[PDB]
Amino acid sequence: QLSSNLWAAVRARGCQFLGPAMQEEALKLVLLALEDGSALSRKVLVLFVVQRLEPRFPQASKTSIGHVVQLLYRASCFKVTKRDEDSSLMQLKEEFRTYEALRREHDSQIVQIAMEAGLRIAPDQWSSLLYGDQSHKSHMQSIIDKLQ
RNA sequence: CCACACCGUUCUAGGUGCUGG
Repeated sequence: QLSSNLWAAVRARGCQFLGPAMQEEALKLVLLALEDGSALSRKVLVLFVVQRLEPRFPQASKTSIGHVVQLLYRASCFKVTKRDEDSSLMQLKEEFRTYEALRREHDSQIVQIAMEAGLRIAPDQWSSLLYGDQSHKSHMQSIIDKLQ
């Protein structure tokens, strides 16, 4: 029940959480594409991630991965180079080119959406929802403290 | 509402499907 309201608010903003293991791998594949400073269109980044993710996770799609990318878009993780007529190119901002930096920004964004939706979720519940364990308790509390 | 897909959102944001369930 505590999942349902959170994931509905996440999806209402064009975002998605695919699950602890799947979201982690998805974000690490974004790093594989963008850690070296490559400027990829949204289409190409999504095509890059989906290909590498669907062997481990068959349900991965252009649509569901696009929703993960949007979460990082909303969290301001990209340098966006707009172009006339054509589609924009996206690079990872230099400060989010490691997993823990990107993941902090990603997690913070989900917590912001939860706060904007009027939901109250404790750090232990957050650790379960985002990591499938209770070993990220202080990590989530730290994120909540900075948002408040 | 869900899925799929397209266009847009870094001036921050969602839209469109005369796609499917």
